[PDB]
Amino acid sequence: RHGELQYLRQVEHILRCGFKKEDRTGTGTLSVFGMQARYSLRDEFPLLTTKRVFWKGVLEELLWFIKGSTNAKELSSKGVRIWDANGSRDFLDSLGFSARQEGDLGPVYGFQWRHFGAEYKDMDSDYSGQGVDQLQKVIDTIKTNPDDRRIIMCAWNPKDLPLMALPPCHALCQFYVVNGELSCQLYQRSGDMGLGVPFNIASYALLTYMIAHITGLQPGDFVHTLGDAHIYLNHIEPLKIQLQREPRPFPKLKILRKVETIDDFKVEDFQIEGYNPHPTIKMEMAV
Amino acid sequence: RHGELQYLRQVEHILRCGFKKEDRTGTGTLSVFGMQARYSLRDEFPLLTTKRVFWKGVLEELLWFIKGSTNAKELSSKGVRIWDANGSRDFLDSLGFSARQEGDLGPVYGFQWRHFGAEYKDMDSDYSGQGVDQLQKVIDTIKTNPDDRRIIMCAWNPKDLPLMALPPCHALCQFYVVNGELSCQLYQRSGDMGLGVPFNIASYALLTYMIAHITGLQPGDFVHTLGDAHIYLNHIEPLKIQLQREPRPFPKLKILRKVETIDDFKVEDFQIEGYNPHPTIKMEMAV
Ligand SMILES: *C1=[C@](F)([C]N2[C]([C][N]C3=[C][C]=C(C(=O)[N][C]([C][C]C([O])=O)C([O])=O)[C]=[C]3)[C][N]C3=C2C(=O)[N]C([N])=N3)C(=O)[N]C(=O)N1[C]1[C][C]([O])[C]([C]OP([O])([O])=O)O1
Ligand SMILES: CN1c2c(nc(N)[nH]c2=O)NC[C@@H]1CNc1ccc(C(=O)N[C@@H](CCC(=O)O)C(=O)O)cc1
Ligand SMILES: *c1c(F)c(=O)[nH]c(=O)n1[C@H]1C[C@H](O)[C@@H](COP(=O)(O)O)O1
Repeated sequence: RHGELQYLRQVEHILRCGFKKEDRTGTGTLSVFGMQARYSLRDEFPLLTTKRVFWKGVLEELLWFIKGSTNAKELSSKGVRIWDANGSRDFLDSLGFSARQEGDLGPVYGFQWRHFGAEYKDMDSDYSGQGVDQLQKVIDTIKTNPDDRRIIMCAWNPKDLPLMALPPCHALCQFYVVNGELSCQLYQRSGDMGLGVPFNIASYALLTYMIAHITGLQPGDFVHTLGDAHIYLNHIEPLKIQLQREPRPFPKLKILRKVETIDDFKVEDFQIEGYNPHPTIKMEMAV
Repeated sequence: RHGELQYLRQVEHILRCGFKKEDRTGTGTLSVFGMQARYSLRDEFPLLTTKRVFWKGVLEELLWFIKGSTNAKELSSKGVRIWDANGSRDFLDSLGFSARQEGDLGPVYGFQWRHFGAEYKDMDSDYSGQGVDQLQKVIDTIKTNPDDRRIIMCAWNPKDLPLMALPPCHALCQFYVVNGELSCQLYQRSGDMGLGVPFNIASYALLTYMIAHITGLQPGDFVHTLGDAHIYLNHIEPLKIQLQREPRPFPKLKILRKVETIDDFKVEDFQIEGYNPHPTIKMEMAV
């Protein structure tokens, strides 16, 4: 059956069997703890079709992670504004970060992926050669010892949490190789089913395609594991509309040239083919 | 119906559909990537019944983690020898720890859980007040903000990996509160289905009982998530024997006095009630 049906069944399960659970943002949710889905990456790319997903946002956000950036405004220069609210003067002030520049998210994904364990200063600092380049380590291990059971990139850093504008929603991922295929599992501690989760699915599928490309492997599965999987109260009616829509076959992702290192990928290297979504569904972000 | 059927079905699935995957130990495995099970902790305790599980081992190992120990000899002194092989002279030497005293596992679970980010020296150093006490922070957060979606204890420490005799198998866990119940999800990167996994299920169920007790909550679910779930080749025959056995109702776990802090729990504080396992099944550990 269509892989998108897993996402839709998760949404329906939360609507039907989820518990009312208040949250940080003051919005309110319906919530379930503990879910898992498996999205095949084999000649298909799991960009949801039951609404038009902002693929440019997914793509730019991942390249921004990869380059090690923790500056929301670097992403905003690309017309991708998704991290502006959590980097705003008001939001940073609400957390007591009145001294740092607007857009400075702290030692979040980019910094942990490429410099885990280095001493964070600000978003502009030069961290070259400092900390653990987990992303490069993952790639190197896949190339040289693919049976390894420790192929992990972890953005969760207990020491640095107090400095983060938002601790990583996508906390840890693990890679796996068998039969010439590269799979990835994400541990996502917290999943906004309406906004974040469709992005997260596409983002880690894309990352897996990227790493598969540079390691000469074929993409296998993306296994999506959720902790607190929730529907914000103001997404209930939009999601009930979405749930009635028939998925279209997933698109394909093409990489348009041979790229040798993870740092060399550019937006122009990717083409989504055969993407036929239902119309955009508006959903407001909980700050 | 019976929660143990999930474990048995996972084992059966790996036997039937798992792929042959070579491994670090040289033993070989049948392997699947990405599994999830949910063990209820409500008025019962998921200590497997299709073989007799070494409960004293589970209990002493967890208390050893909680006290921050990284010395296998301190666990061995309790009659629990399960960590001895990975702290042995030959094993340490194989990894390059030629000057390290036998028993010194490096900065593994106990250290990461109570002192994340501290500078490891050796297993006999005093780390009091150094690093992040993740376990106490989990407890405090459950008490002060049970809705929090960041209640995580993570042993995975990229910076410390090179010093570890064995990187954490149980890599990260997350706690969750709803309906007066405390639930726990474990992200286990690597699961030895025959030996480790039955211990891991009981261990995290036990930790959840302990924290629920301290925080005035009822145990909810233990959600078990696996990365590389595998059966060692020399466990195939023993597990096939196990698969022929019908589970008995799970036992209960009783806590025998009011305990106020996680560090005050002692072996004598616990009673497994109504445990009726099938006979012990011997399985050899892959070093
Ligand atoms: C988290 C995370 F990180 C995410 N996120 C971020 C941001 N992002 C975003 C934003 C916005 C958006 C939008 O808007 N979008 C679009 C539509 C859709 C499509 O198409 O796709 C447009 O606009 O167009 C997007 C994205 C940060 N923050 C946040 C987020 C989300 O999602 N949500 C919110 N509310 N916020 C990830 O990654 N994921 C997820 O899921 N996340 C979440 C979870 C929760 O809810 C939150 C956090 O909180 P805590 O409390 O848990 O910490 O988030
Ligand atoms: C999770 N661990 C683990 C590992 N290595 C492997 N291959 N598998 C594992 O599960 N290294 C580190 C740690 C060691 N834990 C363990 C846990 C149990 C046993 C074991 O031998 N248990 C037997 C008998 C124990 C007894 O009764 O004395 C059992 O039947 O459970 C060994 C190592
Ligand atoms: C290790 C443990 F410590 C544990 O708690 N549970 C486990 O299941 N294991 C297993 C997993 C694997 O068989 C070995 C560790 O080997 P690597 O994955 O590090 O090669 O022990």
